[PDB]
Amino acid sequence: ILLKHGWCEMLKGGVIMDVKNVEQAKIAEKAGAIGVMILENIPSELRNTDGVARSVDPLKIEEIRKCISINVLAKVRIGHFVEAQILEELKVDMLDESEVLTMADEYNHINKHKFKTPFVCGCTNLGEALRRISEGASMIRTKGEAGTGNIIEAIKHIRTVNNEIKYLCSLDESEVYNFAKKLRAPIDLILLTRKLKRLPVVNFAAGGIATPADAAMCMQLGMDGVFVGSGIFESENPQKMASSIVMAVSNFNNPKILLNVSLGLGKAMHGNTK
Amino acid sequence: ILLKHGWCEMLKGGVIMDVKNVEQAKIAEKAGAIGVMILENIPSELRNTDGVARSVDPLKIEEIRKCISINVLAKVRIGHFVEAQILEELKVDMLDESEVLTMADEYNHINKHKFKTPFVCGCTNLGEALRRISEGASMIRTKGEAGTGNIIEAIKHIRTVNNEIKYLCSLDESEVYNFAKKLRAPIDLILLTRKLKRLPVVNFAAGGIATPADAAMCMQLGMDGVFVGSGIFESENPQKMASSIVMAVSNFNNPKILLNVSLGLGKAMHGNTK
Amino acid sequence: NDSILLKHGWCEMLKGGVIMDVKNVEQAKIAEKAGAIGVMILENIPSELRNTDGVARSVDPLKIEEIRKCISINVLAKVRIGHFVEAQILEELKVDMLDESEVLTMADEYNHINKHKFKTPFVCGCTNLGEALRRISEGASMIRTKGEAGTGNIIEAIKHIRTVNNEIKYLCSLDESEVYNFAKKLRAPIDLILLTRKLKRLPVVNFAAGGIATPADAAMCMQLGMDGVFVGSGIFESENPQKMASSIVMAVSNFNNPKILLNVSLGLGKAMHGNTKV
Amino acid sequence: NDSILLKHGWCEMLKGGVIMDVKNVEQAKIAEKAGAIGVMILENIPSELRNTDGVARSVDPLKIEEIRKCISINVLAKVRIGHFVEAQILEELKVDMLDESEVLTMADEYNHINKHKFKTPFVCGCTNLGEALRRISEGASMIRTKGEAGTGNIIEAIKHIRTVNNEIKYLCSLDESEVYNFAKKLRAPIDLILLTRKLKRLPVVNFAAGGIATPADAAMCMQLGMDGVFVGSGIFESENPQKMASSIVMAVSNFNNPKILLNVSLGLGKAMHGNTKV
Amino acid sequence: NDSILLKHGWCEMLKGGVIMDVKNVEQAKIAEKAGAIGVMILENIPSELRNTDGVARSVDPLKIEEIRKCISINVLAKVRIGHFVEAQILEELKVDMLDESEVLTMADEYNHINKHKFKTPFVCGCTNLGEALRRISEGASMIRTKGEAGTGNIIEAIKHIRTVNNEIKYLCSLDESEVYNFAKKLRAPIDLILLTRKLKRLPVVNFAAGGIATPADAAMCMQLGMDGVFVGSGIFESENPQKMASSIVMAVSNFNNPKILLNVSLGLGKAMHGNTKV
Ligand SMILES: *C[C@@H](O)[C@@H](O)[C@@H](O)COP(=O)(O)O
Ligand SMILES: *C[C@@H](O)[C@@H](O)[C@@H](O)COP(=O)(O)O
Ligand SMILES: *C[C@@H](O)[C@@H](O)[C@@H](O)COP(=O)(O)O
Ligand SMILES: *C[C@H](O)[C@@H](O)[C@@H](O)COP(=O)(O)O
Ligand SMILES: *C[C@H](O)[C@@H](O)[C@@H](O)COP(=O)(O)O
Repeated sequence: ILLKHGWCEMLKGGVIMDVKNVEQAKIAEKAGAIGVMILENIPSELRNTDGVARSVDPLKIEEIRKCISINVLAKVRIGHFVEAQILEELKVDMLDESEVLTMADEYNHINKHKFKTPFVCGCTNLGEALRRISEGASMIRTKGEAGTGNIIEAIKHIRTVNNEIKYLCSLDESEVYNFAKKLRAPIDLILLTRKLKRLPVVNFAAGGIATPADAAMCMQLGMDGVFVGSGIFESENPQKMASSIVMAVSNFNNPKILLNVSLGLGKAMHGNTK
Repeated sequence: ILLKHGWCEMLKGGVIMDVKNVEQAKIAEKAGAIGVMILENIPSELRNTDGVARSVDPLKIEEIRKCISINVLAKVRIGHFVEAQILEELKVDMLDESEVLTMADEYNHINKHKFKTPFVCGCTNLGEALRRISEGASMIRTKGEAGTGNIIEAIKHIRTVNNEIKYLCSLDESEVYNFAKKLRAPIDLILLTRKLKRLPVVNFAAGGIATPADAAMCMQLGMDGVFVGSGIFESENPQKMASSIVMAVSNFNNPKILLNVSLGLGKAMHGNTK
Repeated sequence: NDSILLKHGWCEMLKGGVIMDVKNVEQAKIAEKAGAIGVMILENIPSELRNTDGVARSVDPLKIEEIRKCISINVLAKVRIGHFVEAQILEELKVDMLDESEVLTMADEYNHINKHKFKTPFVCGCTNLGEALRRISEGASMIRTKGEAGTGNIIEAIKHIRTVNNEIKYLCSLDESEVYNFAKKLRAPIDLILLTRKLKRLPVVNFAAGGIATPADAAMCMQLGMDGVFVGSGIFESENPQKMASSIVMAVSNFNNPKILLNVSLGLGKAMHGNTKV
Repeated sequence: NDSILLKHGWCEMLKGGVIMDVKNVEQAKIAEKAGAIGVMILENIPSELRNTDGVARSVDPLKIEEIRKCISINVLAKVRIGHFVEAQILEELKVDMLDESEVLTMADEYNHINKHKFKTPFVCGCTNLGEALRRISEGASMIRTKGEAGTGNIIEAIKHIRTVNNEIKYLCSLDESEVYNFAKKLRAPIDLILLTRKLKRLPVVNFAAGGIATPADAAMCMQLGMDGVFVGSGIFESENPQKMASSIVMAVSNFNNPKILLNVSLGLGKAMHGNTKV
Repeated sequence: NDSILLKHGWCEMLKGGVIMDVKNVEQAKIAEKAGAIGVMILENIPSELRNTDGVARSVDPLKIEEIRKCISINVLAKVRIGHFVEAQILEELKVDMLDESEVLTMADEYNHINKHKFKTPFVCGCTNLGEALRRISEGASMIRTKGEAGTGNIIEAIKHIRTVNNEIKYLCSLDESEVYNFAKKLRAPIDLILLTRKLKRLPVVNFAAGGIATPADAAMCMQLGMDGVFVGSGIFESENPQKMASSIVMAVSNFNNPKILLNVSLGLGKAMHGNTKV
């Protein structure tokens, strides 16, 4: 039912961070992250490599879980219901069926209704978000452009979803059906979304967040929170970058604080344009 | 709710006939039609004309209704909710939001949930049928190729819907979501359709039915009934054509009867290939 | 500003009304007898102008003289797009309103009339919000849809109604920072975009126009939130012009009443045949 | 198997024969008087169906009744491709054979009739070996060429004859391992391909059909190894139908005899004008 | 028929099993120690063959001799597509099964091996139902998916599994009359299509093959209804081949048990890096 949602609700105002190990995960707990996202590799280092990126060894997760007390999350390949089965069995707080890993099924996503473990999925537009939720995702995030340290695609996606909801809310009761068709989304979720003027699940920004300014910007555009990986551990000073981002996120409307935690941060991740 | 469906159920095994007047409508009652479909013009005569085809003068309907006792049905232009409002007010047994009339709205169909009067809509494939029902249609029909007297498009549509339901029923629980997207149909009706191995409403053949053999063929392919217009009143002998088609439809698996009522029928409508 | 407010004051009184195209006195009295709030005087009705390749210009002023003294409702006329001199003449003839219309043959392909230089209010057509706002920016006091004039087919008018109406609602939802690129996209003047946003509607009276053949068509345009209707071809190319005219007016006045709408469609006669082009 | 063998037994008796299209009793007796082994009953002959855009369906059964009691030779009829119900009716009327024909307007664009569900034997058309074998796979008991029906032009029938006949000889030459990819290429059922290979011919009677206008045309089809001929338009649109009909039959019976072939072409009259399309 | 039934009897015993590619004795014992039901003997594993432009042929028979006397499980080998002579040699060497494989360099681009001429059973690859049925029609006793061999990426195998599995279910739903055009569309032999339809599955054992890098991948293929798995590159290019091999087998034997599946993935080591091509 919706204890899944209930669980996700506690994430509002939070930062989840990608970690490949214990020190990284400890740094994250010390920063005030509400959760870590455990990966073999963090997206920036997965970008010049043509290997098959799979969900992480479950031993790696246990090692890390016992050394921190915040929520523990992991990635699964799109469509790989067995990697999910294994991790659900292991008990994780949340699964991210993620495009950063190598797709396991080119046409079907995981039937997320078959799990007690809640799922987060990626999205770049309203129809896609609503399709992920129809399959049972409990939470959404933008895809951005993982590991590039460039906020632009994240911003595009945040606004695309927002503007489509606005167009949706501008439509009269009869116009919503043809819209549903165009979006290729289920009418029932389209109508609920219209009812709320937002997505019916929690909705985080993700991909390319490199500075506290980026994190706060996503928040000011109405996101419920943020995922950050590359931006922390590719930066000059990861603990301090991690800490500032969480502060930015907790105080996104406070320029005094945004200034303060932005001072003296060191070099952000170089990132990659193109 | 579903007294709408309930009403439609009584149509199973029936023939509805297009009439532009009283004699034609009387001929239809005498043939054993369960209903007439009242039009300014019948589709064959609407095909070499470039006029705007609208729903019929409501006086014409009253004139005809009082002179017969079978069900009375009329056409409305696609998207013309006011022509519907007027006819719902007049009390008709059923509305056909029909492609044979001149579309009034190029993007939106009538919000059929706003009416007590039940609606029939056209279709050529499963997704389209399910979109019409999502908008509140209580009954579906194929579009065929109205007024051409050629059964081929009707047959295509009957089988397209059937084969898509079969593909739908061949899919596992996770595969149904991507299918829904491809069909651009609402998941909830897709799942109900899958649950039944047929459309969730009554489903008639329509367009191009010219002989008892055609009518029975549609029936043998699993339709619940038939609409015929041009095939009757463009034929050499309309009363006898009307009578035979109803017999064919009531006895579609009976070759002895199909033969009998096909004998001596006169020339069917010339029709139009191309 | 005061001349703009003055013209807007005037146009408000058209709200809820029907304006009928006419060629002659005979037709204008049919219109007044029907309850039209005004007539729009034409050399030819749009259904006739589709059937010729002639140049279509504003009416001889004599015909506005002749008609106007036989009726007491508002008198309007069409001028060709960009033809500021045709307007100067009718401004001098004193007429209640001008329609710079795409139904006549354009006179200037790049410039509409600078409508600010006239005390007579203008109505212009639009198919979307930016176009409307551009027309209003040039001084139009009123807007109508274009639809497909003279075809008796409602489909384009309905598209145009919905497009503007959705664009207006969407614009109102945008954050104030997003309104600049949207203005660019619509190629509309920001300040008229900010005004629509503050009003939550078009800043002028806005009528449905094009292809209205029945009371159902008129009432539909009203149910989609229009303030009124223009009807040309659908009256005088129908079987019974008088009764078609009167029932359109009742439909516009009573657009949310099925009973009346039914009542006035009964035995109405054959509507304009129309043209659903080949 | 036994029903298949039973139908094949029946079709053999057509070998060496001519089957003539007819519309009426008058024509059917001309056919019987000519020595045709059967008539094929039609609402319209193919030359007439090229000159209309009408939907072309199987004949009223009454007309099969009327004709059949005036003649003693075989009675056949056409059903539309995929129209299994038209077939059910004629199966019930009892007729000697059905032709699921491309000359009538297709009823189903993806599926032919499941011919196995009928005791009446079917003939179908083909333009190549795979098509034939597919038709036989669906239960056809007999095959004919399509040619160009009703044009009076022999050129397509000859292509179709040669294509199948060469494909059959080539198939027989292939090594057994090569027969699988060839089956794929022809999109034919392997087992009917292995059967043709073991028989060194089509597994069914195979007639020439389409555009046969003279005894020379019929005899040519026979010299290319066909078992028989269908002729529609070439008889009753010729100058002297009776004499054209009788001389075709003699030509088919005597297809390797120049003297007779000469003899029956003499003073035959003007053959169908035909249509060598623009 | 009896030789076919005899071969099918044999292939059944592979059900539930894992077959592992090997190059040498050392690897084959790792496979036997892991519980593989057989090894597939190769000059090079597929991950190595992607990294060269060499011609890839069946293994030197000496290497089948050497390996076979050091293990007691089934011994299989690859022959090049269409290379019936390579098969004749291995048939003469007596090996438990042959794989006519697309991983080796094709020997004939138009013809696969006529597998009926061998007592040794063959396995072939497929990416859809028609292909499978064609392979079985040529005498394959067993089928596997192709997937993307040597890439360690499961995505193509999963597509291939689903396609065949859906096509099989759909075929079973079709009415008997629709089965002919579907056979044409798949370019498959009708009689093997009718057989799949009567069995409601492929008429042969059917394994998953290509890109299986983890126990999760193997178990997924089994949950999608496959009867078994082949694994090449994913074992011996992983960190700990022995433990990866044993845990794959347990996953295949216990594919519906999360607890075990978890248990055998724990601390497994780094799986083959793989290649998600540029
Ligand atoms: C300008 C005026 O004639 C409008 O009515 C025009 O756009 C549509 O008129 P009609 O009713 O003749 O289509
Ligand atoms: C079906 C039958 O009419 C055949 O003869 C046809 O394919 C050719 O007939 P025609 O001799 O009229 O060309
Ligand atoms: C032929 C055999 O090597 C199959 O495994 C091949 O198609 C896939 O192997 P891999 O596991 O190396 O991808
Ligand atoms: C998938 C992961 O949770 C998410 O962080 C990525 O999409 C973006 O991470 P960055 O490395 O871009 O911060
Ligand atoms: C719309 C109407 O109900 C339906 O009859 C048409 O689509 C087909 O009628 P025919 O004239 O083809 O019989």
